[PDB]
Amino acid sequence: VWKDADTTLFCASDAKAYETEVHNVWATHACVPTDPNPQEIHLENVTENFNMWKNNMVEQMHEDIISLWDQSLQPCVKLTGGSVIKQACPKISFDPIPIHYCTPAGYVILKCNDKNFNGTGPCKNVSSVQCTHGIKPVVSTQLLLNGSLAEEEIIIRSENLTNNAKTIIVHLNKSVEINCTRPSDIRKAYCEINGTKWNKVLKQVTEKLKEHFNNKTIIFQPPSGGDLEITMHTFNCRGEFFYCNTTQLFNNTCGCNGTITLPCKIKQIINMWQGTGQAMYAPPIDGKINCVSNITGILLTRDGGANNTSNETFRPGGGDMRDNWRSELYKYKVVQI
Ligand SMILES: CS(=O)(=O)N1CCC[C@H](C(=O)Nc2ccc(Cl)c(F)c2)C1
Ligand SMILES: *[C@@H]1O[C@H](CO)[C@@H](O)[C@H](O)[C@H]1NC(C)=O
Ligand SMILES: *[C@@H]1O[C@H](CO)[C@@H](O)[C@H](O)[C@H]1NC(C)=O
Ligand SMILES: *[C@@H]1O[C@H](CO)[C@@H](O)[C@H](O)[C@H]1NC(C)=O
Ligand SMILES: *[C@@H]1O[C@H](CO)[C@@H](O)[C@H](O)[C@H]1NC(C)=O
Ligand SMILES: *[C@@H]1O[C@H](CO)[C@@H](O)[C@H](O)[C@H]1NC(C)=O
Ligand SMILES: *[C@@H]1O[C@H](CO)[C@@H](O)[C@H](O)[C@H]1NC(C)=O
Ligand SMILES: *[C@@H]1O[C@H](CO)[C@@H](O)[C@H](O)[C@H]1NC(C)=O
Ligand SMILES: *[C@@H]1O[C@H](CO)[C@@H](O)[C@H](O)[C@H]1NC(C)=O
Ligand SMILES: *[C@@H]1O[C@H](CO)[C@@H](O)[C@H](O)[C@H]1NC(C)=O
Ligand SMILES: *[C@@H]1O[C@H](CO)[C@@H](O)[C@H](O)[C@H]1NC(C)=O
Repeated sequence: VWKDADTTLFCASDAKAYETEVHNVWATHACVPTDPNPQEIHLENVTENFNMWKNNMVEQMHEDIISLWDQSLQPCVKLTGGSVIKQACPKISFDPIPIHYCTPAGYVILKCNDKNFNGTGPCKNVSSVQCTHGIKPVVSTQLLLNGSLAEEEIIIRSENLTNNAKTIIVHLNKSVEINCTRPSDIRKAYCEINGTKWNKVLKQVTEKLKEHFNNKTIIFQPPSGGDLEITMHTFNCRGEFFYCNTTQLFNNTCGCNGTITLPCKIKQIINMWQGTGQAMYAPPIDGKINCVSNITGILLTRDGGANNTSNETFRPGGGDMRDNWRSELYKYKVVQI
């Protein structure tokens, strides 16, 4: 009694209308207040098919996050091509907030509750919703932060495991904490990670990929070329862009179960993930910067040519932030009634 049809969604959130936080301020006038009585109703004995890769819900989320960042973050010198802008860049307050996506009249969001759903194929436990759930728009590379965990075992999401061009999204079932600090060289910082927890999870991820890869041996080597943005766990902490060398995490060696410390730097000059170009920001806040986050997902790529070798090699990746969003909109699909 329905049909697949992509249209314009709208958004909702608990954005505090008094907070100056840029996500709050932008959500105070680009989104409607939250659904007071959310009503998730189940669809008895139904089966509909999902494809988290050919989902237009991301393409819409992408545009919003682009708008949020374009309105909010103030660079001292925005640059493009055949143009150079030189505005101001004061001290802000950054901290993502959950925003809910919603469907207008005549349409509805279908949700996939199969716990072991890989993102693609038929879904047996389908329930409809008027809006999604709170989704923090967190921008990052290699690791996915402050995300939603799985409800069973690790999941391997890829549009096509056969193609090495396609990225691999590893959905963890156990969040691993990351703790990054710049104490009172002002651009030097470090991230602390529990080696024990991590190596175990990584060992779990190893066997999970063996299953999908004919028991071949796997190796986690570091990135193979690219910009500093892509070869470093790039993210944002309280406004300041952090660049973290994850070489310790991606090794096949792991007395290596204490506290893994990763060296980081706060960069003022970055390569925008919108593609636009490069941008420069002010020094950091006069004090002690600190963010504690949950490692939820992992973003990997695989090298080709190994159809006659024994083992398989994966490197942490990213770049396209659509995968960051698609890591949250995988279970949703928009249908018109
Ligand atoms: C055009 S691009 O998509 O190939 N590519 C260009 C180079 C780097 C870009 C990027 O990832 N920037 C980026 C910036 C800030 C943060 Cl906090 C982050 F996590 C990432 C992506
Ligand atoms: C369907 O999903 C719901 C919500 O996640 C959960 O209670 C359970 O996994 C399933 N319930 C039934 C009756 O199949
Ligand atoms: C996901 O499940 C479908 C079956 O519904 C299967 O064809 C596909 O290969 C699976 N993909 C991965 C990455 O496991
Ligand atoms: C981190 O994960 C724990 C459970 O694993 C959860 O209770 C907590 O809210 C998460 N924190 C964030 C910031 O997502
Ligand atoms: C996570 O998944 C692995 C297999 O992928 C499983 O062995 C493990 O028990 C799971 N852990 C949790 C906390 O669900
Ligand atoms: C997966 O990728 C391979 C290699 O690029 C390609 O030849 C094949 O057609 C793809 N398979 C599917 C099912 O899309
Ligand atoms: C994070 O690390 C800082 C310094 O490395 C430490 O003072 C703080 O207690 C840590 N916080 C958590 C939640 O682990
Ligand atoms: C690592 O996690 C274990 C539990 O798996 C916990 O007992 C310990 O405090 C953690 N150690 C570090 C160094 O984070
Ligand atoms: C992988 O090896 C296990 C035994 O270690 C075997 O039971 C299973 O059939 C193999 N699977 C694949 C896909 O090769
Ligand atoms: C990360 O550190 C390792 C040594 O710990 C070094 O070999 C590597 O070049 C560093 N990564 C980058 C992107 O410079
Ligand atoms: C993740 O959430 C925690 C708690 O809400 C926050 O302290 C931290 O800054 C967040 N990390 C990122 C990268 O947004």
